[PDB]
Amino acid sequence: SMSKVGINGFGRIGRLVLRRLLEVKSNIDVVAINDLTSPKILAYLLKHDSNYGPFPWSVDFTEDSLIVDGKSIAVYAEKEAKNIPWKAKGAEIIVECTGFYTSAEKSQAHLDAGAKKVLISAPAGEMKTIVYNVNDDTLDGNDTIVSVASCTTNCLAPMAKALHDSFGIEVGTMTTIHAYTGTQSLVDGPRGKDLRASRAAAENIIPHTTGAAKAIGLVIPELSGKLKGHAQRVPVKTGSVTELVSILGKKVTAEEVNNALKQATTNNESFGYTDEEIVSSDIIGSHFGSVFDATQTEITAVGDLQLVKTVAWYDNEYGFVTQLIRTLEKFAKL
Amino acid sequence: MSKVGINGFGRIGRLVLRRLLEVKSNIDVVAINDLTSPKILAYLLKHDSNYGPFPWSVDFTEDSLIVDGKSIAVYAEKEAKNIPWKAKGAEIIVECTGFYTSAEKSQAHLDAGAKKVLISAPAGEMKTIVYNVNDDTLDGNDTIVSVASCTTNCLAPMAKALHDSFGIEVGTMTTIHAYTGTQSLVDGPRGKDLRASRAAAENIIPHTTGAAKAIGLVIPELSGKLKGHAQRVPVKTGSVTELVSILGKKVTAEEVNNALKQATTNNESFGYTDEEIVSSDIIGSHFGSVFDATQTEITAVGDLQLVKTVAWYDNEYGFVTQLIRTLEKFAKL
Amino acid sequence: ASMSKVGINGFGRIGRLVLRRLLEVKSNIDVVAINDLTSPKILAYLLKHDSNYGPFPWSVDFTEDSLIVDGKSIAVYAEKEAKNIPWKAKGAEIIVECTGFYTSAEKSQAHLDAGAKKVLISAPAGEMKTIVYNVNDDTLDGNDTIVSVASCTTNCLAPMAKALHDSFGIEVGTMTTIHAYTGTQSLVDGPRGKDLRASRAAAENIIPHTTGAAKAIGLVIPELSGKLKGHAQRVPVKTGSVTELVSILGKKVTAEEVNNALKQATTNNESFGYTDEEIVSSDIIGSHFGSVFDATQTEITAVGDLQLVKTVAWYDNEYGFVTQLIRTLEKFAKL
Amino acid sequence: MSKVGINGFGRIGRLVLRRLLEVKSNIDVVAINDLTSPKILAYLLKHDSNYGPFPWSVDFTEDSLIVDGKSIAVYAEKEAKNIPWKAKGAEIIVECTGFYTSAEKSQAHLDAGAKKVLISAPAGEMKTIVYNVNDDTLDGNDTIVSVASCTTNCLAPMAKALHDSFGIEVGTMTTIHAYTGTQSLVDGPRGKDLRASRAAAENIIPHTTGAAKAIGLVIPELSGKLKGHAQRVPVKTGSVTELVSILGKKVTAEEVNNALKQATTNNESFGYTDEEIVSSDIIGSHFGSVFDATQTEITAVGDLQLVKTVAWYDNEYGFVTQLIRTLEKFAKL
Ligand SMILES: NC(=O)c1ccc[n+]([C@@H]2O[C@H](COP(=O)([O-])OP(=O)(O)OC[C@H]3O[C@@H](n4cnc5c(N)ncnc54)[C@H](O)[C@@H]3O)[C@@H](O)[C@H]2O)c1
Ligand SMILES: NC(=O)c1ccc[n+]([C@@H]2O[C@H](COP(=O)([O-])OP(=O)(O)OC[C@H]3O[C@@H](n4cnc5c(N)ncnc54)[C@H](O)[C@@H]3O)[C@@H](O)[C@H]2O)c1
Ligand SMILES: NC(=O)c1ccc[n+]([C@@H]2O[C@H](COP(=O)([O-])OP(=O)(O)OC[C@H]3O[C@@H](n4cnc5c(N)ncnc54)[C@H](O)[C@@H]3O)[C@@H](O)[C@H]2O)c1
Ligand SMILES: NC(=O)c1ccc[n+]([C@@H]2O[C@H](COP(=O)([O-])OP(=O)(O)OC[C@H]3O[C@@H](n4cnc5c(N)ncnc54)[C@H](O)[C@@H]3O)[C@@H](O)[C@H]2O)c1
Repeated sequence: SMSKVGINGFGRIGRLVLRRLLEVKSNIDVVAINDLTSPKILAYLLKHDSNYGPFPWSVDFTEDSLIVDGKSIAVYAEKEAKNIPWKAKGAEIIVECTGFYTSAEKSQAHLDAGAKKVLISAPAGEMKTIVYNVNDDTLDGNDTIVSVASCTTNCLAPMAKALHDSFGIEVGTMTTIHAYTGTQSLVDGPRGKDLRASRAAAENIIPHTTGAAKAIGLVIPELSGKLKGHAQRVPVKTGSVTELVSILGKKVTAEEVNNALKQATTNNESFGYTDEEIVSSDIIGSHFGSVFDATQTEITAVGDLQLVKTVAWYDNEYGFVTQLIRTLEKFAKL
Repeated sequence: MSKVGINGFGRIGRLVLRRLLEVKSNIDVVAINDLTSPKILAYLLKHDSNYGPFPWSVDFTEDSLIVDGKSIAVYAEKEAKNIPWKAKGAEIIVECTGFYTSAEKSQAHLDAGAKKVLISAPAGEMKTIVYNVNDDTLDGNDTIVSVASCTTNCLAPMAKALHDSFGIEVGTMTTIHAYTGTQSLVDGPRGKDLRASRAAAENIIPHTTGAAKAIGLVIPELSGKLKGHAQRVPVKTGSVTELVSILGKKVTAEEVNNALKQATTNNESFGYTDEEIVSSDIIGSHFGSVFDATQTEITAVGDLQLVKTVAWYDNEYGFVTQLIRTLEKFAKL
Repeated sequence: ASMSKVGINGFGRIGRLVLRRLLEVKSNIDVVAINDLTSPKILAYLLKHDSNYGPFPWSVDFTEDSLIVDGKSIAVYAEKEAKNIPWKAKGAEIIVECTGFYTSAEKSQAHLDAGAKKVLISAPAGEMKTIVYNVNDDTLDGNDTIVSVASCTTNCLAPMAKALHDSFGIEVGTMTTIHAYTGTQSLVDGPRGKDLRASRAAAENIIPHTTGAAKAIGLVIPELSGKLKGHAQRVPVKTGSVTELVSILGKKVTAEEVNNALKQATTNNESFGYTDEEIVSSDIIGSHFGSVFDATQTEITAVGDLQLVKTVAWYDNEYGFVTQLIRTLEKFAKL
Repeated sequence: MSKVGINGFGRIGRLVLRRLLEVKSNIDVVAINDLTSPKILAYLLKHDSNYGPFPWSVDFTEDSLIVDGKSIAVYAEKEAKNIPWKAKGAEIIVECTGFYTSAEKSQAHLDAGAKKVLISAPAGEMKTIVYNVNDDTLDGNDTIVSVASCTTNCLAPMAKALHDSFGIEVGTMTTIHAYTGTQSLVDGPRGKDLRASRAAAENIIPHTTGAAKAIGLVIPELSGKLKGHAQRVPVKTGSVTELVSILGKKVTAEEVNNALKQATTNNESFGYTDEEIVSSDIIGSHFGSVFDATQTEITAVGDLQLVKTVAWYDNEYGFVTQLIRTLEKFAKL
């Protein structure tokens, strides 16, 4: 049940994709990587990680490859995906991690370069969009290009699904307090057209737009147009948290909300539970897409009116990557 | 009244003096009580990690600070009752230690010779003032009053404007808030509070606040209608409060923003921006709260509507401007 | 039939990491008691959740008077004064003194009054027997009762200094360590005893800081006694630090010759590592060495006969130092 | 020459304009070249994460900024040779991009119709000026010159003082330096430089710098006598330079301190402190360097002696004060 994989964009997500596949001893063989740099620099960045520490396997490079745990992985440096020589090592499924091919029409260039399927590590417009253990049963053997949405969608979606299923969500808004990422800036300076993105990320609370709630109907069709939200980007290197304020279809207590969620996390490798008073560094390295936090649940009620606040943590790097890999393994088998 | 003692010469305490002198007030700080030496209080007054060098000359002797040429006595009584407020003639005590946060406790200050107490924190069930929301509840008989928390001074003007314009029926707040001294630098015990034990500059840390819970003291019609909490994050000062409300009227973002723009007009306490600011831009603000029209969001499904409004606050210096606005008035009664 | 029962006094950053490392290495040493100033509940929470190293790798539960760690019960006491700790209840023999409040022989001998047999102090503690493992642990003997492992900084500096002095001679030197902030500092600007600089917000400043690592190096390397001075610059990283030594040596060297001597001193040495990779401080986090010499930073400045040599070593001032503490403890326990 | 253009409207570029306005310079900034829209440049000028709100008005058009009411043309030419400096008559270009740090490269601004270039960084073997150390060497016929680095502006006045008083025979420097835009926010490729590829706000990152090696361009008698390097650390601005020297005379610390105190007297570029300051206290400094008497250390064994001296610098605003001093003189020759 092998399938050969190529990684396009060996960055925070792309490097963690290899990390995780070796960690779970996946049957997937990673045979090629495409980025914009030398094998040398990619070896350095794979070996040493500011968030997750030394790579658990050996790493070397040659003039045109990485040698990871004694296995050779070709390195290419093609700016445009249609020029990547994917057939040279039979890379059949591309894990598209650059941020620059987030649509069907743009990821087509990997199929034109000779791959069979593309799994995109970000929202990619109206395409099949999977949160593993929420809607992965919609994957079938005709799918060629799919998205796993954002970290934030993988955090939000299981909480939202559980609340919808148990109580119905009539309307809600989300705020995620999110670690800073590579889309931001180190010192104040231009960052494309987003003004807030131009600002020094480790020195500010920065409001930030995200489509996690807005496009939740790709993942949970029943909640199409029922959710909005945004992010506040904050100075932590990884580890994030998602609050959702909802009007539910039934009146509830906090205990009742927590039981329902506990039930949804039972035998669920994607969605965990805590009643410990954890903080974001405690989620770093999580193997869940989302961890519901029963300690932060809140019911505000006056007469026939009730607001329900529910909160879940996520490691927007490694946690999300575990979800991406669950999805890759199923997408490779169909 | 024109003479002030400060108890607790901390982040708040020191900025009080700074603000008074900034506005050339005719209130004079004549005495300070804390736990340390005038050497160390001078060092900290002069050198501030958040606001840079003090704008006036500072010096010290063994029992005093010398600030812009004027002498301020320094005491170090553990217990407020021992403070000789009488010596230098201190009429009003700005209480900033965090340790006398009630009517009974701040009484010690009157016992030690001062007429009135303004507490820099929530302080139970007393007159609790957000200037430019409910400062006209203050009368000449009042002796001991609160200015609530930073978060209170952020939330109350926003809630006031929305409630007057539209009605708030119910809401929940989250403030994404700068770490403060009640937290820990490294992981280790901080009384009984598990989350306050964790390294503050390396974590997003959920935290209890009763700014929403106790909003009734400031806006009596909203009693029991709001709840909320904080997420404490690694910025040294500058914070932001989000309120999700159910309003008594359907609204657009543009309507919400114009009602707020209007409430902020010629309003010393409560400002407005439609610029794409971030937390560092609020550092040194002269408002208690700055409504950010860029973050307004209306989520509507039929007859159901969630309204998210967002306002920034310098939880240090912004809040202090309010404390000093209230102090200026309280000293005239 | 060697000493096998430990008590930890001060279950803090160092104290909790002592237990962690003992379990990691499958030590035959059993931690039977902990003394701190708090409830089992809070110590359990802190042990389970660590901002720097992540989730405890073993099970953690607690009762009203104990912790249960990997299924093994550990008594918890809360005695502010060491002389009242009831060490004899579970038979604690060696105390790992990690509070910071008992940094002398006079102070720490209170644990002996309290029923323990020996004390190992996780910090410099005046002129008592002071051990950097794999530098001068051969000086430790059966009669040693109270001993120090000096600081994180001493455990970083000493093996570099030892190699250099052995190979070339150190005539004189000055150290600066760029060091993670620690609990002795302040979160926000406010009083912190009488040290002015320690009053300043640690995660928002570069803060000069006095350390005796160099001053007191003679305790560990007798021939360098009074030959070194130094200080620290505390900076906003949570853990991971680096020590620079600038020396006048007794011989003209090249950078290559200094690197090869250092390489050789780090061979078959579990305490002292070597690197020639372009690493940064987060890469030293969780290191099992007390010191890692970095050949990339070596620098020889020479004008005629005047020569200055700068050598640089990383250290994880929490975990890496803890590994050294544990190496010394294991030895201590069997003398 | 009164008319200036800025290439690279970055941290240095923007603070150049801010400082010129602050000292009410007679220099007229007429044009700015960068890579982006006047809208984005306006936003960045208005709101500064390190120094707060811009003290003057800022607006924009599709091709200009309006700053304090004055129009500044905005161009977006990634090759300096195509920047149309002749349009508004920009004569002196303040070259702040990092991409033209050599005579051969900056020559392009002259080809593009300017008369002089002042580079905000080391630029090899050309006239390199640390103001109040070697500005006397600036010559009427110089058309391309350097102000070296931040670090060079810190080190040079301290080295000069020590060398003139005691003779510096050999020495080595380490600067513990705030992170800059040459580093990375998250771990990722940053050219060929491996350490620049690492998350700057989460690491101590050793970094090469020529400030010591190139010192001869500023203090010729010290050519080849110094070496050094930096450690980049998680502060947003404000840095400190340590120098360890063998001097030509035995000294005490008071002696070194006194000598340095004397060098700083009446010196707009080179300050002195004997207060226990930390890095945030240097932010917004108007000196190129502030010598710190509190950190001086003399280590002596027999006849050998090592002297450690230490100076703070605001690598952004402090350095820029030097750039401006140099610019004002350069404009008048
Ligand atoms: N928190 C997170 O970081 C996170 C979470 C979920 C999803 N994502 C998404 O995953 C994707 C990558 O995020 P990241 O944080 O890893 O970003 P990143 O900047 O760390 O990595 C991107 C990598 O792609 C390379 N690259 C850029 N353009 C390229 C091109 N044309 N061809 C080949 N390589 C190219 C870069 O050199 C870099 O190595 C983005 O879509 C992002 O939205 C990120
Ligand atoms: N920092 C904020 O964001 C903020 C905002 C609004 C309100 N407040 C409130 O203002 C008060 C002070 O907060 P802070 O951040 O200034 O705290 P802080 O810890 O900075 O300062 C407290 C000062 O009081 C001193 N102190 C402690 N116990 C004392 C006693 N018994 N007698 C005299 N001095 C004593 C300390 O030495 C210190 O200088 C608190 O009640 C807090 O809730 C803080
Ligand atoms: N980088 C480091 O953190 C480092 C490295 C080397 C050595 N050290 C040394 O190790 C010791 C501990 O450092 P730490 O960083 O773990 O400090 P910490 O403040 O994290 O831990 C101190 C612990 O001891 C407790 N404590 C304080 N006084 C007490 C008493 N009288 N009785 C019982 N418990 C008490 C505290 O509650 C806390 O749990 C200090 O001597 C320090 O110098 C620290
Ligand atoms: N601490 C410091 O930041 C510091 C101190 C002293 C000297 N310097 C030096 O000054 C120079 C600028 O540093 P900075 O920190 O301002 O950098 P920065 O990256 O903040 O600014 C660079 C600016 O130049 C622009 N730019 C890039 N390439 C360009 C091009 N080809 N044409 C036009 N504009 C371009 C960018 O968009 C940006 O606005 C560098 O040479 C640096 O070494 C920096």
